[PDB]
Amino acid sequence: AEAKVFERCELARTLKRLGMDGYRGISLANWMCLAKWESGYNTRATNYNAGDRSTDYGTFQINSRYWCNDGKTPGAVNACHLSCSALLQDNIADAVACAKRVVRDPQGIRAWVAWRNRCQNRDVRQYVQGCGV
Ligand code: NA
Ligand code: NA
Ligand code: NA
Repeated sequence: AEAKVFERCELARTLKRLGMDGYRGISLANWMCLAKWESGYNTRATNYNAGDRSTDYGTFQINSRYWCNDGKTPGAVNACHLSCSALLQDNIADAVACAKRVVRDPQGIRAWVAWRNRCQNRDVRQYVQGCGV
């Protein structure tokens, strides 16, 4: 869909408001670094994985095969109990709640490869600097 992209500090603030800072021991800077490499802060971001017909959705690019139902991913399991479309709305409440569910599993935030490659073990302070959070 046409993009609906937050501004770095507005998302930082919203995520903070929604209880993301420190959630599961994950700092806001880390959630910001994730959203950045994942969707570029684009809440409408979708990405089709031709390998298993799955698609990644919204800000956190959550996968339809395990987390949200998109009604088009064969053999999917809906762990968040949400429609993937719910993860593509300007209001990121449902999205944040699913992201929380995702990092509650054993691998936490390491479930996202991009986070592992871009954010993990690296200085991420740049992501929240200036935001007043
Ligand atoms: Na602005
Ligand atoms: Na502006
Ligand atoms: Na605001």
